[PDB]
Amino acid sequence: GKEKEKLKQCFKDMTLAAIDYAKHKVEKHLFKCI
Repeated sequence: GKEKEKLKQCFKDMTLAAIDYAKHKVEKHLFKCI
């Protein structure tokens, strides 16, 4: 689905950069609004 990793959680632009960090690093601590 869309939320492959943390994606759907709030991804506006962060999908590109911050999701690359959320999936692999820990940038998931930034977003969960959606």
